[PDB]
Amino acid sequence: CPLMVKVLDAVRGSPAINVAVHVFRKAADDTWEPFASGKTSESGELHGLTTEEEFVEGIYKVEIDTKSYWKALGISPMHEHAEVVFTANDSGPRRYTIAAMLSPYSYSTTAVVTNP
Amino acid sequence: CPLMVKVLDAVRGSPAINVAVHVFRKAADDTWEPFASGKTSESGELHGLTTEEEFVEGIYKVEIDTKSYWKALGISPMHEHAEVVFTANDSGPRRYTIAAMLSPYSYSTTAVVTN
Amino acid sequence: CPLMVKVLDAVRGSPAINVAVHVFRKAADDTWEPFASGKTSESGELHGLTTEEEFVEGIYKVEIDTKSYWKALGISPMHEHAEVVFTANDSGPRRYTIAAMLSPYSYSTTAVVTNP
Amino acid sequence: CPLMVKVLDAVRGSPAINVAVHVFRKAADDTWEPFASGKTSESGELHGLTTEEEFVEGIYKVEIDTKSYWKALGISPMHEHAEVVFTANDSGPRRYTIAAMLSPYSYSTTAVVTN
Ligand SMILES: [Zn+2]
Ligand SMILES: [Zn+2]
Ligand SMILES: [Zn+2]
Ligand SMILES: [Zn+2]
Ligand SMILES: [Zn+2]
Ligand SMILES: [Zn+2]
Ligand SMILES: [Zn+2]
Ligand SMILES: [Zn+2]
Ligand SMILES: [Zn+2]
Ligand SMILES: [Zn+2]
Ligand SMILES: [Zn+2]
Ligand SMILES: [Zn+2]
Ligand SMILES: [Zn+2]
Ligand SMILES: [Zn+2]
Ligand SMILES: [Zn+2]
Repeated sequence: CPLMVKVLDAVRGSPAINVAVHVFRKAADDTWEPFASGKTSESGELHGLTTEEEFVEGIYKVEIDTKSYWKALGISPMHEHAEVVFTANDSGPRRYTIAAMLSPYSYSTTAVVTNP
Repeated sequence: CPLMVKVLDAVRGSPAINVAVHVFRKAADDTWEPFASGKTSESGELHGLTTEEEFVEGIYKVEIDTKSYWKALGISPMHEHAEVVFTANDSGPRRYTIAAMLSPYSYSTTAVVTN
Repeated sequence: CPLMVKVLDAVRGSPAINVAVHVFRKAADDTWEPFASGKTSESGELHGLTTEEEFVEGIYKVEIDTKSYWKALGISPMHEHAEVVFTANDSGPRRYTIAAMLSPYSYSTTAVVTNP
Repeated sequence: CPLMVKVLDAVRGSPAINVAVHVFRKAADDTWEPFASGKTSESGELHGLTTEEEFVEGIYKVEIDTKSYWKALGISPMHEHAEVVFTANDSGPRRYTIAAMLSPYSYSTTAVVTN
């Protein structure tokens, strides 16, 4: 996959499963244009989002739905999404894994970028 | 402070000092409206961004400029900013510290919400 | 303080308050010698652990008690402590703030080292 | 694998490849007894460390060698190792992935426990 997203639940020590992910690309008018979406698998991963030929150099935003994810805990999170913005392919095509460790009021987002 | 931003440099083990921070609020048309701005202090902290008159419930973005912060390392980072979006005051007036521990290809963040 | 420890609760979005912290220094027999301890304040901070005189060059471990912190939560954490080992003052005195953002199955430990 | 270790480099945005990992288990006299070891693969993963016959409930330390890892950075890190301690299996036989996301003066780690 040129772009894969992987989500892990730091509170329970598990992959975050069946979580909705939206990816946007910044367009010329500076709006975020929908680019791809899906739900994470059993392993927390969302594969098959895009193709090389769609994944052009640009600025992309990944939004992971968190509003309801934390409900059985009893906690409403800092925001309805966990978000990270990254710049892609600005030095030639690369593959990206965006890995997110999530808690209600903290997370990390790491971009693992490899030369295909 | 209703909103304070603290930025640490995870590569060097130091506050991120004199880094430009921009705060925006999501507007009615779904664009980011400029809300506040400043540079971090010697301690990595940015105080005095807003007041309760102005900081109503809504969706805010903290954007920290990182494009050249890394330059001396020799690393171009994953993006020219580090961001965090949070929803405020969804249940009354609450002081927020947004803490960001930054590296070029990973960053953590915390929202600490009190009072 | 030459050494300060600050603990944030990533699940609730708060300082972690009244949490016990232990600090050890690695002795010559390669056991961990007790060095200082305390409980964090309302800001999640623990000040006054040591003095410059006592805080000699060495390898230190900070252990933050987590076992029951996460009980009201309904979660057993990955370990009874969150722990961070660091090497101190090996290029002259420095002051250290050890900052931990904690969730039951993830945490981040950052050493902020400043030279007076 | 009953236990897998994955190591990412947050400074460069890459798996941490060919890094040495030791795993210890706390012994009866409170010292760390060597338990397993290996080097991460090109994906930053270390498989095959143990089996259920050997991986009983207890306290384990995963130690990743970092002293010279960011020497090319020009950075001496916060300690020559990055270390995570976890209590294993404490409720029956689980599979554990220990994921470490490293910078010289910070890291983010995580135990993913599945059944
Ligand atoms: Zn894939
Ligand atoms: Zn959604
Ligand atoms: Zn959002
Ligand atoms: Zn303030
Ligand atoms: Zn700017
Ligand atoms: Zn007003
Ligand atoms: Zn940006
Ligand atoms: Zn102090
Ligand atoms: Zn002295
Ligand atoms: Zn204790
Ligand atoms: Zn322990
Ligand atoms: Zn395996
Ligand atoms: Zn070794
Ligand atoms: Zn056996
Ligand atoms: Zn060590």
